[PDB]
Amino acid sequence: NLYIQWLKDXGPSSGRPPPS
Repeated sequence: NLYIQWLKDXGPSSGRPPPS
């Protein structure tokens, strides 16, 4: 689950382009 900590940070908005 490397996307969980990516969804709580604001996804691609305040995070990073949809990674793997």
